[PDB]
Amino acid sequence: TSCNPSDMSHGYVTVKPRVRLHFVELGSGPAVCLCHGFPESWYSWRYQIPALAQAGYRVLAMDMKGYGESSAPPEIEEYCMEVLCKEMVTFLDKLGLSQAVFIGHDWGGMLVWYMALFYPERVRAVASLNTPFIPANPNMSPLESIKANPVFDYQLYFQEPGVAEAELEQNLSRTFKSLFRASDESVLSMHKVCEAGGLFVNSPEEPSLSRMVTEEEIQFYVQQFKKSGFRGPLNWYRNMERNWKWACKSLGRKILIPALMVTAEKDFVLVPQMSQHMEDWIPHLKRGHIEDCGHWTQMDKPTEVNQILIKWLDSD
Amino acid sequence: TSCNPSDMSHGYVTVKPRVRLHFVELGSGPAVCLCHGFPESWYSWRYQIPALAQAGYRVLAMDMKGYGESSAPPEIEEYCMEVLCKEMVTFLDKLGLSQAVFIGHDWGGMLVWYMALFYPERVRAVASLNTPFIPANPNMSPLESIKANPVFDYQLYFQEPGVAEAELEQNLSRTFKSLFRASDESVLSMHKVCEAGGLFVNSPEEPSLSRMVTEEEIQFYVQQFKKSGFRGPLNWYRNMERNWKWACKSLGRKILIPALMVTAEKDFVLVPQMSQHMEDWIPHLKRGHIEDCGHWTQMDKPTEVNQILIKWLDSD
Ligand SMILES: CCCCC/C=C/C=C1/C(=O)C=C[C@@H]1C/C=C/CCCC(=O)O
Ligand SMILES: CCCCC/C=C/C=C1/C(=O)C=C[C@@H]1C/C=C/CCCC(=O)O
Repeated sequence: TSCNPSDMSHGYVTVKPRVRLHFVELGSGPAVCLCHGFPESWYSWRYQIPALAQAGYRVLAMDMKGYGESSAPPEIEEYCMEVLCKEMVTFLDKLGLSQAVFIGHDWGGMLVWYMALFYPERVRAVASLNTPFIPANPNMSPLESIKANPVFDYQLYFQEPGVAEAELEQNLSRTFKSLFRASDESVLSMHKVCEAGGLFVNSPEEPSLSRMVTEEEIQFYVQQFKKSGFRGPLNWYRNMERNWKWACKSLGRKILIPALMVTAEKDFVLVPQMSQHMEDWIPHLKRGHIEDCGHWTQMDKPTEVNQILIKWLDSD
Repeated sequence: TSCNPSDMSHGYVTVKPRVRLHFVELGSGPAVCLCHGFPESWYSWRYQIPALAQAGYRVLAMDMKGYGESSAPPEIEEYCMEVLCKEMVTFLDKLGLSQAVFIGHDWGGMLVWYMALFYPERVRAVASLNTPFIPANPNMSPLESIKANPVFDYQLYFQEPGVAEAELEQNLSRTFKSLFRASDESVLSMHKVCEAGGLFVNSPEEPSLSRMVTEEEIQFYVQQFKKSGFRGPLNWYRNMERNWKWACKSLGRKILIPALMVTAEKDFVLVPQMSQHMEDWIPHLKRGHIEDCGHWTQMDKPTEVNQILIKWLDSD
């Protein structure tokens, strides 16, 4: 069902002087590049990697920039979509891949949509878990839309360098145990986070283990976030204006490659209806939907995700 | 094109607890595994890697065990063909590859033949540069046949641990410059070695650069061999009796998969006539022959090698 880390092939590509990307590689056939969200790991794909490899695909599961064994420079702007996307292009180039299928989740989903938008020639097909494609509005700056949405208040808590880092870094076991839970097991404070104290303030000093994860799984994440901590990961969130500026340069060009949007019923931040008018911009869009599935889609509902991904990969 | 190392994707697979194999990877398509000889590197395939990738192949060029970034344990028996082949099967297993084409040269070529003989289900097709397949004789150990050939005297000089190590390691740049030359430029001393005072008696202290290589190329080999020296590499030559016993367990089976033997006119050790009658063991054997080509085949005639390999890959 899953991956044992020391049993994988581990690859490293230098995409620029400062920066190498690590990834794990399994399988033969068309290249499928898996891109995780915040605050995750290649390992978040642990149930998909063997499944897609067995279905006849060559899987490359990334540590995204800021995570795991990939470099984690401290500057905020090293994590804007524009920089991350160019770097993913160089990654392909150095591997001698002219294209790959890109599949992302959360921030990885965002990334893959912008890859499809700006580098369609390098993207065979694109799929997102939970993250919709929303075209930028040149009259709506990002900070206004985020204030309108109360469940997005945690993104404001993430802006100030050092603040979310100190809470997240305080106790890594507690961090991951409090984050990685089914929606019904969650006690995260998302709505008035700065004023509440932080994300974890109404959550135990020793949380129980979610039914989704084992202690061993939790400890792999703990160990992975020792090397660089949370700064780079959090920087993904600190480029809103820059990313908005870059997206407005699309100037309504349309994604024409095959595309798959998978929504999760119980993701309370990336809610299904935020995807609702994607076919106005991607008319051939295909969809999948997973009941009883929270934010941590690949872990919560691995069987359903695998089924949806393999069916789509095999047809489009 | 050749290859620039820091522009490559580097892969690492742990084949057993304290043994990991390094490789470089380029291209999409059917997996082709390149296996170098003594005393070389993945970098000996520098001209084939991009040619083969451009031709539609996914190239994995290994550091073989003992070399470069791969593990180099000191024990002689870690480098017998039986141990080396089972590790390559495990390599494929961990990469999720049910098969690959195996292309070897010199000791790598010996390895690919044992892979094709003993693990044909994992070898889609096999190609060797210079190294013939020789059926083992269950009576005469090759001991006497090795003694019979004067140009294999260097192999006897390689037997005693530490002796050839000291000569080869004394001045790495002189080693590689003395080794890596077209056959017409060689001044290697191969017949009387144990007695006559080492491989390099006739070599200038500062040899000129063969027309086949640049200084920067030579220096890459120097840097590689600083990590683990010559003991692992030399251990490849120190398992003749074990290899002969393993090969006798083949009980005269044939190699039934697609196979290519490439001879080199001016290799004076792996002479072309040594491949005569290979088709009696290998029904689907194709052939290639390179004129004016010495032992360092990939480097001496890279254009002819590329053409020969690609044509055979595309047909068989
Ligand atoms: C900083 C961590 C980013 C992870 C984003 C959390 C996402 C999603 C969740 C759910 O979809 C369900 C629980 C978490 C947080 C949302 C909580 C809403 C209040 C809990 C409830 O009453 O259901
Ligand atoms: C032991 C280190 C590996 C060296 C294997 C050398 C292989 C092959 C050669 C040739 O095919 C041609 C030159 C080298 C060594 C053979 C030399 C014979 C004497 C040179 C001469 O003709 O005067």
